[PDB]
Amino acid sequence: AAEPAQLRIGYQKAVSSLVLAKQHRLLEQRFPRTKITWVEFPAGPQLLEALNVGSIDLGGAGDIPPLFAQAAGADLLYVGWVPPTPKAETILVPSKSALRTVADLKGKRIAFQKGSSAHNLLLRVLAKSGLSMRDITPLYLSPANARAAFAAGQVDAWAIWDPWYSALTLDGSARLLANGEGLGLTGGFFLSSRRYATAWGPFVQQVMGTLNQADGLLERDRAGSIKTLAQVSGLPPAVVERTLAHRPPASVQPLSAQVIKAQQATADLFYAQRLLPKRVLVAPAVWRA
Repeated sequence: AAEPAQLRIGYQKAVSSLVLAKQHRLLEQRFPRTKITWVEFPAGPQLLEALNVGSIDLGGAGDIPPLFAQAAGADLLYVGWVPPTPKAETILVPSKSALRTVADLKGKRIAFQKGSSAHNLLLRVLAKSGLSMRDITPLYLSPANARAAFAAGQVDAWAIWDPWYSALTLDGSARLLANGEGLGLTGGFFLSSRRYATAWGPFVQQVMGTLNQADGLLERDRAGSIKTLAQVSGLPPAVVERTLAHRPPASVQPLSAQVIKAQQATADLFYAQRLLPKRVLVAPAVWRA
């Protein structure tokens, strides 16, 4: 049959591969009869609130945003899985700070996006030192607002991802306190409207196919990728370079059994810790073409 009239797809500037897909017009080249409209979000929870009201029909986010969206009653599907990039998920402290270990975060004001992958990174890191979310004071801030609070001396630590990690550690603004290595982080997801994925399954599968290829650009086209990403983000090439050093390959592919289980275990944890109101059931939201 047909392909859809339009694909309004959400993305985050942080995700170097989607930025490349956007600038290289990969989707437009693949689907000439479909109007492709990319819509940028500050982070994943923002992007999910838009999916829930229909502002987009497909978008990429961390493992946590969809859990918070499901908990609030969103009827989304998981349609693709993005392997994790644990070096790129970090707790930062101002470089001038006396904080040097995770234990030193007890009683401190920590900025992060609520319901983002950094919320789960913080939870899991703190728990290794016997701290919980109730032992720290959260400042729920978007990445730009958190960067400004950090610049202004208002936060003790900031849980955040690349490229803010690479940018601030390279310019001397911050020290790494902890990253996501060793936590068995899940990674992230492509989320869709249940109506759109039901109507246009093959098309969504083919979309994921093309985005799976875009990720390869960061390896197959290293130098070209750096200058383009530098150009687009306006970040220094050295910073962009550092962000690529932190990422193993991470192409979107189908959800595996172990990934679904990992995702339900995170839902169970967030509920157990009173960070979500409902227990969330992940499996009935999983889709495969």
